[PDB]
Amino acid sequence: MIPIDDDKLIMEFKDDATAFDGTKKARFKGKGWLNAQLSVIFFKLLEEHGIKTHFIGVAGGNRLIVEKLDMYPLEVVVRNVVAGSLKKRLPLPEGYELPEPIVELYYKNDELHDPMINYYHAKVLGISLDEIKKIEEIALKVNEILKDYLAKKGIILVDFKLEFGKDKNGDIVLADEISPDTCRFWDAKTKRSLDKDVFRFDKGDLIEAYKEIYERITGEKPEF
Amino acid sequence: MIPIDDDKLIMEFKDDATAFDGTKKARFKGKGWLNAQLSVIFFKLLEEHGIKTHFIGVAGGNRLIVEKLDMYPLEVVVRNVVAGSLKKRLPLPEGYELPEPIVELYYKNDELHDPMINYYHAKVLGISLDEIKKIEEIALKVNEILKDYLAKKGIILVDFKLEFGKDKNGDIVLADEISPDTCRFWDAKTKRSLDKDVFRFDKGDLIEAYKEIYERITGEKPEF
Ligand SMILES: Cc1cn([C@H]2C[C@H](O)[C@@H](COP(=O)(O)OP(=O)(O)O)O2)c(=O)[nH]c1=O
Ligand SMILES: Cc1cn([C@H]2C[C@H](O)[C@@H](COP(=O)(O)OP(=O)(O)O)O2)c(=O)[nH]c1=O
Repeated sequence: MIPIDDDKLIMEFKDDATAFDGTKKARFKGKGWLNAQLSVIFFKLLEEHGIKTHFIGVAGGNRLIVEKLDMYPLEVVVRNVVAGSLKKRLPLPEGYELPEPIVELYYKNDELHDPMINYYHAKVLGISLDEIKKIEEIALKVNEILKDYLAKKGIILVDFKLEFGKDKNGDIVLADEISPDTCRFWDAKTKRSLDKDVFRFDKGDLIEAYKEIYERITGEKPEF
Repeated sequence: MIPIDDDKLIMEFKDDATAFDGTKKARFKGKGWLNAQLSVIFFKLLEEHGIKTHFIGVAGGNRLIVEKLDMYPLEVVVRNVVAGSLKKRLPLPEGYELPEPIVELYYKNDELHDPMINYYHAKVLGISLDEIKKIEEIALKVNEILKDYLAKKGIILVDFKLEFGKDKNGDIVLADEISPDTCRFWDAKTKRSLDKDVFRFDKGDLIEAYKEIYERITGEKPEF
């Protein structure tokens, strides 16, 4: 994030990785580039499907030109398969296939460590019920488009996180990024993680896993 | 809770008090009796206002006859003033007056320590959106009736917890108890706790505080 004018800014993807409220850190040469390219591909797929996103263009390498937005202080999580923190909320095992998608709202607040909230907390934070409902509707639509597109490539979309903001017309626009950092991707054949869980739980090689996704999505080996 | 037949059971209120997931325990001679009497008064007030509750009758002392129900595995929390765990979810101080009531759903599960959930988790637990909406509507109605009744007696209803079950007609019925154990009651004049927070945070004498509520509500000193 680095400003350009009133209408747009630069989003730069870095090689840095963090986990567990920032207590785990490492750097992976090439991750910024992979995450940038993959966000681009995802943003363009969603745009074709009529999802408003902040993507404007590529600013070479690890940099995207994105629309400026009044950002909602939310992380919006959609879950298809039980994994991560959902295991501490429902007595269901890792890999449990949900009967329908779960949407969870988290309040972006470092002091409180991003606690889960509901519609009522959101309202006190200044987000109307109508806004929340539009946000969840978009998230669920994004889920269908991504889940289908990836299943046709042997990838299970386990869960993912989105962020949103409001544009000058008061429309709700998909923001941040969509990448193996912010999604769980499982190989359909083997159930193995091809995402940030590789780094989180030391499941092998992060760069190999992200390359895997990139190759399996684009049909080409990453040039860098 | 001790069975009678298919239609009804006994709910006995004991002198035992627990806090902090059961790590804090103590006994207060007379608390069972106070909590029983106060639940009776609250249940009867709500019934007059058209709230369906499980209250059937008094079985002498600390015992109520209550209707048997298919219990939802929920604790339903309504909040008017910021206190307790809400302070860890919203960066708002103790005593902050909410612009409108907050309803929170907790999944009753000791293994998971009663985590907060939303409508989607509820659905996976087998509770339909329609049920959840009816449950919250009742809770918000209970809030208005109790808040008004108590304000007319110099008591601020800060927050409280309800439980619910389904009767043989599939109607949603208010269950468990309503007492200084399951509500925050503040003196309007002084802001002091007249509830289980006295025991939770060692704010003085629990029995005196509960007697206070009882005297201030009934207009009479507790006979036991
Ligand atoms: C809460 C949160 C989730 N996510 C993504 C990662 C996962 O794909 C999905 C669900 O995460 P979750 O299981 O809730 O948390 P954790 O990553 O700590 O196990 O949402 C983020 O990228 N950032 C966040 O701050
Ligand atoms: C979660 C929970 C709340 N409550 C009641 C007590 C309070 O009046 C209100 C809000 O409680 P809360 O502040 O969420 O938890 P704590 O009591 O740990 O501070 O709901 C219960 O009686 N039992 C429960 O298990």
